Amino acid sequence: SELLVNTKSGKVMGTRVPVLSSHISAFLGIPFAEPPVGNMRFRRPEPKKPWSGVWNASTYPNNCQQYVDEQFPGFSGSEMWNPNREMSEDCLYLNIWVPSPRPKSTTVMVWIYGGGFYSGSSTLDVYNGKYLAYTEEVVLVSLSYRVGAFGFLALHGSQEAPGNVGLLDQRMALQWVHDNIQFFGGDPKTVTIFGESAGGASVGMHILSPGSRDLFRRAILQSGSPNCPWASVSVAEGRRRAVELGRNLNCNLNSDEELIHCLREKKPQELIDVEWNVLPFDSIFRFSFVPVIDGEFFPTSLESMLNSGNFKKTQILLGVNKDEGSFFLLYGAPGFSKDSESKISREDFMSGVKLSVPHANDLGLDAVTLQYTDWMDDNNGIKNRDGLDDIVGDHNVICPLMHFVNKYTKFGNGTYLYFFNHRASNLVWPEWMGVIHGYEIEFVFGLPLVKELNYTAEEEALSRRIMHYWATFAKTGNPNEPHSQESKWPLFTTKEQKFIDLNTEPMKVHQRLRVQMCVFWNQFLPKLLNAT
Amino acid sequence: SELLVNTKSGKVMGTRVPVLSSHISAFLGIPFAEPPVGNMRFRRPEPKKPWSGVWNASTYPNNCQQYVDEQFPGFSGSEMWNPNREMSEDCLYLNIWVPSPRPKSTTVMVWIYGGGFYSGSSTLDVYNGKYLAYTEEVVLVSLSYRVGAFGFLALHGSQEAPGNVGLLDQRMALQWVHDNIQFFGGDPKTVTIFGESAGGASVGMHILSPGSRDLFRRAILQSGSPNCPWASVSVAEGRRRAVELGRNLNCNLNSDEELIHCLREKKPQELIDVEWNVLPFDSIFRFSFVPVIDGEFFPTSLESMLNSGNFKKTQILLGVNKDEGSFFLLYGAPGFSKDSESKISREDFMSGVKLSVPHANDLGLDAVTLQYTDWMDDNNGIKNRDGLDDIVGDHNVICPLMHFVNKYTKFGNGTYLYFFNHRASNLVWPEWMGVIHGYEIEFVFGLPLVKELNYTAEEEALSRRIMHYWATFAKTGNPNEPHSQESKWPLFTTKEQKFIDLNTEPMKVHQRLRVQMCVFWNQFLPKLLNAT
Repeated sequence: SELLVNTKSGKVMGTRVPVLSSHISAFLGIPFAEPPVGNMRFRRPEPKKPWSGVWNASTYPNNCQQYVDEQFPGFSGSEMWNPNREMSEDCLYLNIWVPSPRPKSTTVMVWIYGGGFYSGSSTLDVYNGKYLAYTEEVVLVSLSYRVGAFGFLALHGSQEAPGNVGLLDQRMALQWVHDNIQFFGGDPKTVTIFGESAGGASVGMHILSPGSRDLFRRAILQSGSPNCPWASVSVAEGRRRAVELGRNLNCNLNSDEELIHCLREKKPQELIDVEWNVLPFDSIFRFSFVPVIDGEFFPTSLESMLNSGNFKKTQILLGVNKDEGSFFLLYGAPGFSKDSESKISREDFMSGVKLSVPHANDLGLDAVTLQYTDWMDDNNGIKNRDGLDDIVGDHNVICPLMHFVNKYTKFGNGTYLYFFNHRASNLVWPEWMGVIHGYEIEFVFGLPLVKELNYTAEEEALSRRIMHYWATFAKTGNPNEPHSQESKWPLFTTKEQKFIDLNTEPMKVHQRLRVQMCVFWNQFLPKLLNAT
Repeated sequence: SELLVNTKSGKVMGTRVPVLSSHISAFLGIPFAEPPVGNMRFRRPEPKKPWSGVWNASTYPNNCQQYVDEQFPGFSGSEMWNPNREMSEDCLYLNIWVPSPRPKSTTVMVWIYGGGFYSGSSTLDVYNGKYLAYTEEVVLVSLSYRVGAFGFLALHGSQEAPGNVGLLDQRMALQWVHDNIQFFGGDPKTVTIFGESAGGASVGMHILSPGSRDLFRRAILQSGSPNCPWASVSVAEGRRRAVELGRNLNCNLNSDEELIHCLREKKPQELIDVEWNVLPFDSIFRFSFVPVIDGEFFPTSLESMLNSGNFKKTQILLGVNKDEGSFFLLYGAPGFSKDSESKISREDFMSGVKLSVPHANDLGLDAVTLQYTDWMDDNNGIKNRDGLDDIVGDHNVICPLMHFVNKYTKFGNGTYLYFFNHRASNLVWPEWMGVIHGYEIEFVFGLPLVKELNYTAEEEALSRRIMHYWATFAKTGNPNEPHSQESKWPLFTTKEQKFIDLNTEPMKVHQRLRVQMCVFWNQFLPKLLNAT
């Protein structure tokens, strides 16, 4: 039977699903690691012991234990991201979408969801790989990993909570796709991993980490990269937050065993209730428990790794959204409202800069404000709002990614950069937000193709274009069709630095994506803060 | 006789001169102080003892002993500034241009020439007050003062070379215009002093100095102000350069008397031959001997004086030229040539920034370069040239003047700002220089009116407009005609900050003259250098 597959871990019974008035196979909820519950909390994942009989993989699995957003109850805008399944500490499962008929050895794509390393589920509606699998004819895999404290608590030096266990989770899933995707019709020697936000950062982290390099062929990073100021911390800070977390739940802090044991006896929702209290600064776009440069998963510092060419040299396709920042200002910077034009005053603009660059001294706060203020119109509410919006995006997503792409391209075998600047027609968020963080995803998974979702004809045209770029890239290492008559997406090169816009308009190539600011954030500000 | 005048210092015989096919009186070379020669060198000026008989004042006087430019022998472009008379240590004389018939009590205008405090003469062709005196019907006075070491050597604490004796010279001349201009038809209670470059800085200095305030009514400052980074030094630096100067001429440096005496025995051209060796840094737009904040001429620091409102509150009319910098890059920054488009490379651009901001550490040099580089076109020869050109002007003339005007206007009784952005049609310097430093002067003195000088009809129209603004301002404290139908030159106010362009086009009012950069140079860079 087409729905029965025999993996090295046991047999699995998938289910047939409808898509665009046709059908494909779907094996949902396949396990890849032993349940990380009980004494296994904070501990590295262990391979799932084989099983007898047929594993029923026809329904989604549970979602990892996480923080849930309730800033806008009912609002589909924010809930389409909350977990749609029962949260449980038993979350390590993966989902496979296979074409019909089953391929012999087709291309594989592994999606690592994002969420600031503190949330995220594979089961979300927006991450439904059937449209993509079907339209491009590729095996679509969707893995999950532990987030928040459960996956990133780090007491370096111990084996009870080494840290990065959440990244190991992802690696585990990739190991399984490597040892078994062949039985689903996929070619293990051609797996493309791709992610968004924290997922884009994770993808970049497997490219740097020696122990993950051999497990994939290409990569696609979206709106995120390993060297983002929010994507990692030092063992020292990781330790500081580990303790503080414990201090909030009143735990014995005499030794790590002392602490770790107390944390394992707590209910999942208790660590989550105090999780946000451990941040060092009043900030925006910063998360509690994240990956830590431990010396294991990451040999040395990330910067020196990028400078020494110590990383998987392959091809990569990456890009950013026009308005990455807006989403965080809404939730945290004073002055922004989901229901107003949110024009920001001088007072609020500056409180904004203080919240955005939390580690900068007073001299730096001035350097940032000077670089982002049109003194010929300093009290223009719309200008201060878009400027604040820009600071958040440039510092957190756009300028850190350009540093990566430029360092990478110097040792890589092909780079393709994009700039998604199209706001969907059916967005429910205000206009002042614009091309919001994460909304390029719906085009990658092709939700525009399903009529009932209400997308313009040109938008659906854009979705197919993008799916064909991603899919063609995953297969060939080049987003372009061999002998096509369509516009060629130029290659990014240290010299030229070309890139393209991605919207419903005639492809336009450009150069040096936001260099003016990328120099301020990657060269000057770092230097300024060091000398002062 | 109309040409014979009886001053309180003695009688003087002037001469009748032709102007625009008519005639006016001219009393050239009237003395106002005792010859500062011999043991009087470096010493404060002393009032000129009265004289019997008639002083012959029909020919120009001598020019102060100064450094002469020979970077372009023959070139009228640079020689129209060199001294046109016999240089002599006996230089303190003033020139008066009186209308005909002699007025009873008309308006007076005293011009203080510029020259970086190291050169300058009243006798230059460009400073011929007959055209102005005649066209506007005002008594035009032109004084002179000692420059270079001869007028600014400063060994604070001694009476042999207190410092600022050059500014005292100017004050002396103003005292004489105050005690005698009435006998030439001028009204002593309505004297406007106006200057250019170092003259604009001197004008501003009499506004701050308690001992000069009572000697004039209004002021006009052009392309220069008291708080310019080149217009003054501390007693400490003044002392350091005094000694070094002595060290270059091999003088006994055991005591001030030791030093001062050795310097008085040297020929004038010997101090001048080594004058430039005493600068602390390799620089551009910096001069050896200049005014020093001594605690006498200037009660306290200039910044605190401007902040406390400690200065003559009156009306002032000031402005800058579009391209103040170019003149100094030509002579000192590597890459510029009087005979080429002078496109500048990255290497030379940066050597440029190092020469322009001599006191900045490596962090500041980066801050300046980042603020002035279009990273989307960093190797554009014309862009780096105009950027370097801009840095020199903004830092030295334009941004320091805007700091003054903004601090002044807060306690003044009327401010009028202009922006001269018209390049004369008959200029002999290359185009890349543009609206060059000091060339707005020819319009103030009306050289466009004399046909044979080859100026366009519209240029002459501009000269008359400007002469009428300056003259009307000198008389009324407002550049505008009471009930005129012409375009009104708006008043500068802390709130609006309006200003006008001054060229052959329909008057256009603007706001916040170069605020983007004026904030970098007046607020951020100062602060940056302090913390680092």
